[PDB]
Amino acid sequence: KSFERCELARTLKRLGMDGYRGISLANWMCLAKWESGYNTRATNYNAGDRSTDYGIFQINSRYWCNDGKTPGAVNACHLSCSALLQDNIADAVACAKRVVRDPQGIRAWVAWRNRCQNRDVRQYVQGCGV
Repeated sequence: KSFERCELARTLKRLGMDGYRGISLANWMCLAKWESGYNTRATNYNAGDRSTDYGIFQINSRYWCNDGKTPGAVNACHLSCSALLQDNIADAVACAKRVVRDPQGIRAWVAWRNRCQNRDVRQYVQGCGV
């Protein structure tokens, strides 16, 4: 499914993402926007390291979820990558929370560094009632 902007914003807020490890909801919105355009089925195969990015946050199979086909990979979120392709994003959120509990925090995603870091991200949550 493709979320509407404010629909996703409230969905993320209800899931406890607002200020999680110091990350504002607007930053999470900007991340989802640039990673998948708010789409839960988005996938990207990386031919170089044989990994795949899954779902709304485009989480990578090399370290975060298990898809059984990524060489020498681990599963830090302890989830089948299938859980990251559900319309209900609860599992994807729990995994994103896991990702930011690591040292880099929200910087784990290069897209956030490119499109959100040091940028005005207010626009992602304006008028959503969050």
